[PDB]
Amino acid sequence: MTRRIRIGGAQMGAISRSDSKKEIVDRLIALLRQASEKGCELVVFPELALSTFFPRWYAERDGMDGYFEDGMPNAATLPLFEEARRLGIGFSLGYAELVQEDGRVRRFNTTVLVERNGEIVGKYRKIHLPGHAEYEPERSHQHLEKRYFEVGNTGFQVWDAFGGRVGMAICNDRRWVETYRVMGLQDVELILIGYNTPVADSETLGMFHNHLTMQAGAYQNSTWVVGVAKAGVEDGHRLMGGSVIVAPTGEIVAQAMTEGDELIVADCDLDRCRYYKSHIFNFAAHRRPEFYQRITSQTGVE
Amino acid sequence: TRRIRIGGAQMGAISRSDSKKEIVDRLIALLRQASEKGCELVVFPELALSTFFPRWYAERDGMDGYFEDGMPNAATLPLFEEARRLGIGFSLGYAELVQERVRRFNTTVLVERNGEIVGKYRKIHLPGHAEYEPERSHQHLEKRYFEVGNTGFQVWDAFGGRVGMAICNDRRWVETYRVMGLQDVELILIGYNTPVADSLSGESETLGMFHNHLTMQAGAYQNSTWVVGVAKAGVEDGHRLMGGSVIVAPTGEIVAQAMTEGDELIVADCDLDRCRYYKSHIFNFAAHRRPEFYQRITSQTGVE
Repeated sequence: MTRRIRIGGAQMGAISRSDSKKEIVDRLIALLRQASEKGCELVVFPELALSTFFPRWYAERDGMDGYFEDGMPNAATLPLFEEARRLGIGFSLGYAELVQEDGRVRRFNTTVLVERNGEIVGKYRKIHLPGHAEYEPERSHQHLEKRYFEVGNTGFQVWDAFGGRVGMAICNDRRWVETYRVMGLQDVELILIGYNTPVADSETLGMFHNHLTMQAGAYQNSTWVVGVAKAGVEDGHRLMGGSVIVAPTGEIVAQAMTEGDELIVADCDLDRCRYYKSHIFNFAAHRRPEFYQRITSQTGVE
Repeated sequence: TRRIRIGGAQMGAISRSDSKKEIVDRLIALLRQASEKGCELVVFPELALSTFFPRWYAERDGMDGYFEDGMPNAATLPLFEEARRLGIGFSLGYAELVQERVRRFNTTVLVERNGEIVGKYRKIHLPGHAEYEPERSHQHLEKRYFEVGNTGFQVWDAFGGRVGMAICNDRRWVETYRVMGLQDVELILIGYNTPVADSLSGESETLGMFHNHLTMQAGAYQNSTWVVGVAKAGVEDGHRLMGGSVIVAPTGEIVAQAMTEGDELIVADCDLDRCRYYKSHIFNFAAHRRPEFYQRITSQTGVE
């Protein structure tokens, strides 16, 4: 390996409504410390890793602000940032962002990327909000992400970090090909994706579709993909596991074995992204955007 | 209601010394196997009327002997007539020579069960290189003998549903499936010729079959469409072509797969209405897509 970075996928178990924030942060620090002991330079945390998956509960549009983060970091999450800064490990962390922008209060489903020196690299805000906005009793479970979050205003950004090109996406972003391709057009080499995927109380098909989208996005953009889950049963609601680290070949090189707090580790050579980028997936030599206009013109079918 | 029995007519190797009649006879034999199996649509490989000549270096017009002047012509008319007599439609890949000067395309034609042509697709993503490169174990000069197609990824009303076509290397690009998925495609027909050996090193690519199926299964699932991938396989004059022809359900599941590298027919009953189920439940384009963040896909060609 010529540009190797040891990545830890920090899958989390269930977070309940009755769990305090300190109990949640301590679980993150414990996963952070295990990655340190095994030599990881980057640990990937799930989507909304600082609270239970509250979009499953119905309340006022402002009634979930208790699960949001007033600042990043704040008094509750500072012990995680300082422990990571002491050990020299960067991390990506999903959380519910409460922010004051252009006059009003704004809410985003957000992931922050932090460098080994403790400096915040960048911030991705979720673009594809799934579920619904109003109460729908016809559903077996509510998924009210469109009620508590706004569409992010960052776009699929790619930063110079960890010696390469690092991008971020959140949850159901990973089943849209535009997610990987937009960052692939920014020469991305590592895509970090935390997720919370609800699952019925057979089940291989859901896991098959989960890995299929990430393995294809990795290969077809010749980039590493890290998908870190928040799994388990949260107050009767089951969340999908199967956290993986995917090579730019589409191969799974690390996979979670449990549905609780679990670290997966892989040595990831960023230079392995280079081969397909010069030949089979040489974008500048092969792509013909004059035939792709429907992708950026319309939303539905015609 | 909208069930269509599809036959995947994987072909064996075609040598430089094979005559066009011998090739047409093999296509007709596969066409008759599908008739006896009850197939209503048969998918043929890419460039199914000649050896895979992009591996050989000649002049830019030196491969015209492998091209088709008219579709059909005198040599290919027996295939169209047998298909029309059997009441079977088909998609056929060939090298197209057309006057507009002379233009050369990598093309697939779709023919309906009554023998009437519904449309043509011309290959958009041309792989390889345009000049001879001696450091390669084998050449792949598609950029030299073909120009970029001028049809786009069309989707037609045919065979009781929405049918689109792509060719070979197209199946590795997500834009191929998504452009047709945004046209409510339900069945994508893809013929391909994929060398087993890497062009630069000559070593066998161990993930070749994995990448072959991964891209088509992902395209099928992420666009809720059936995908049919049909290979020309075998050893063509010492050059091994990949097999693994497959019919894929809109779930991304493989429902039929070829087992050999020769002439082989795979058959599967494909209910196009399954696409409606997976388009309304999951993957609702009108409800989730945010094109204001996808502009790089059409605003630039390569990486920034």
